[PDB]
Amino acid sequence: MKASPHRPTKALIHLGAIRQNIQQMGAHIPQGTLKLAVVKANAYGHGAVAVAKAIQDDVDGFCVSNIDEAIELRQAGLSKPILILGVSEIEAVALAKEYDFTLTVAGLEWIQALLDKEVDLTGLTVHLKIDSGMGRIGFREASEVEQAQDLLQQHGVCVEGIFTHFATADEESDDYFNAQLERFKTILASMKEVPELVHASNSATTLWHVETIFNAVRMGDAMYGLNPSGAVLDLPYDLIPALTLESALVHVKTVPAGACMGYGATYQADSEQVIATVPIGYADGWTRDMQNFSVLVDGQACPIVGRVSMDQITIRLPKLYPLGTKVTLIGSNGDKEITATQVATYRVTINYEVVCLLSDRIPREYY
Amino acid sequence: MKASPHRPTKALIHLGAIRQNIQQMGAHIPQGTLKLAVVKANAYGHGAVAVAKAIQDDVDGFCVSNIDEAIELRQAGLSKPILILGVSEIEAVALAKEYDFTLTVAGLEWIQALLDKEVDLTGLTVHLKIDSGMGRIGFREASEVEQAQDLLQQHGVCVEGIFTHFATADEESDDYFNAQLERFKTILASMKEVPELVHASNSATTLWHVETIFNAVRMGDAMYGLNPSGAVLDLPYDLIPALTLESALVHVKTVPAGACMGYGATYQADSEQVIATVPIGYADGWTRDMQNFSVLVDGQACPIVGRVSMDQITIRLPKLYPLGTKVTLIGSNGDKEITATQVATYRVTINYEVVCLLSDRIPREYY
Repeated sequence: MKASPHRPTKALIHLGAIRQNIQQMGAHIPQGTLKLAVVKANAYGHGAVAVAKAIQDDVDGFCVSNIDEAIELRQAGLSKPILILGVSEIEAVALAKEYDFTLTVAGLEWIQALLDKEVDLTGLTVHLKIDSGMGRIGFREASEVEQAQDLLQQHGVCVEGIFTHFATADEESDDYFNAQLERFKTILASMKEVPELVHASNSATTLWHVETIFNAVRMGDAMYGLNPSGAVLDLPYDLIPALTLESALVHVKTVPAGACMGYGATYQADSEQVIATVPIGYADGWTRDMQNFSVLVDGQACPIVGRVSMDQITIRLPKLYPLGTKVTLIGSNGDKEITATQVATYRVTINYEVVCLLSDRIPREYY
Repeated sequence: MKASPHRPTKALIHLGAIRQNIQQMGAHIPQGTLKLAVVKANAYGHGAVAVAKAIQDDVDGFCVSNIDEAIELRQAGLSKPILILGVSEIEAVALAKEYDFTLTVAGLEWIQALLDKEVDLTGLTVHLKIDSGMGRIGFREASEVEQAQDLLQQHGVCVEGIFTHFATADEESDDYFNAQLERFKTILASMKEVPELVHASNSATTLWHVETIFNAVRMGDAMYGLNPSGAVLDLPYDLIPALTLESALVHVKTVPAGACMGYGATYQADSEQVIATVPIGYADGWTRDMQNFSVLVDGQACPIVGRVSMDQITIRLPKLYPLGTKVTLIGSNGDKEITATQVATYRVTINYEVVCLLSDRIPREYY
């Protein structure tokens, strides 16, 4: 989808909030700890380039999900280290050396495919991924790690770091987290040589298991001011939500009792009422399950009535308003606020998904 | 999100399927009927520019949701008429006039605001929207419409068309559909001068209510080979889905009973089994509610086990397969097929939203 600047629907991104969030996390981790800003998925829908430029001088490096996301940052002028967190294609070892990226290595088969293809590996920097119980990617046994470490170093790869990832750091129970931490430590303890940069901590590990931090933290959701646990756990200190989502009224009508709104005619006015149309819909990532959720107009909750269309929603207003009146979908308006977490809860999902699905059709504006 | 060509996740768009679907619709409507290709929301996530260029010679116009989508078509050299379906901003009308876009006009308040800005509207082409029971945008009263048509003509605006839209053309029951149709016809009958180009028919109306077609059809879902009713109604003739979604294995392991996958550790292997990782996740629009749905690998259904991550899913394979083995998420694979309708039903949504949410991180390739 192409950014639509001539439509009044927009996402506002408070870059200072992101900076402040990084500061508050910094104030609460040990002194030498490296801060890696996770800006995968276009900085969780906030804008990877604009966010990276705003905060570069405050972090030690970036993390992205794939090499194309890293390339995007390099082309824009970002100069700090970038770690690609997932598996890369064989056809991208050469690029890492040319753009100066660090790659994650997670399995023997992958290394053996790279060796078979006979690519030169000499300049390459990598981190080894350990699967300590997330079951997603990484070496699962100590012997596998060392065999991989031996084989990489001998083809001249620099094995710089080693990391794992936690599945349950954002839950009340700490049993699964503890089991993973111990697995990871035992695997590190059995290596004859441990890579110099060891890291395991996502946002939730940083916020609730601060005493378990290794040499770096990978800051995601918290950087954007989002509670990684959603509504489950209280933050140990305040985070400011970076992203706000707004639009305006483009049609306002009074309808008599009996009038139906939307596909399926699933909503029927029981009395005379004011119905307004707002130019956002599911192609913008305001999904169909937002029906009956409220937006804010002039400090008041207005329900989305009838089905969400591809490009438009109809809402019920408490009275007549002019064309162009501001609609707040995420953010504050009057004395009321809607958070991305509140949106995720309504949809039965997590705030990560809400912000990522905000489509590129909505322009991002920065302040 | 930026297209990631160095990752093996891609959407294949068969332009020949789209061509055949338009031809198929043409064969089942009167020979004189104009066909307008609806390519809002980046052609429902299929690629508005590439789809528009592929089919331009076979259609009489394009429909988009806003001026910026219209500009994107023009800047790529499309020359056919472009109708903007939703309300346009007042500040954007001068730009629209320079590009010869056809704008939708839906309310008197809007027209008044436009005239208050003293911008020259001479030669602007518009269509009037009639709300006949969609309750979204458009004139609801016969006299509202003629006041509008009069005000516009007095300022040199050319009123070329008039349209309405149906809320329930894709349902078994025809009651609401018929009331809308009669309301529309009653409106048109009450005007002293009906604009030349009358249209009302979306995909569902075109498919299931052929006898109701006016001068033109607006082809949406059916053009992409998608059943507008999902699984509710049988198609009157064959449609070929245009979009296939595929990826590849990037990690493969065998885990014993007891091993857990994904965030929250919500899936625990109850037997030794093969688990592979595929680089697609909810930031690509493969949403978290896809957990426990299956993808296809080597003609076999393989469930998504554990939570969907932002960039990755883990699936259970029936035996070992090498890295790079193709995964089909939407499309055919061996003797099996997964449709966007099946995906939609699983999520409790409609196929429109499935394809619209496939983010731009997925490159489109055109066949």
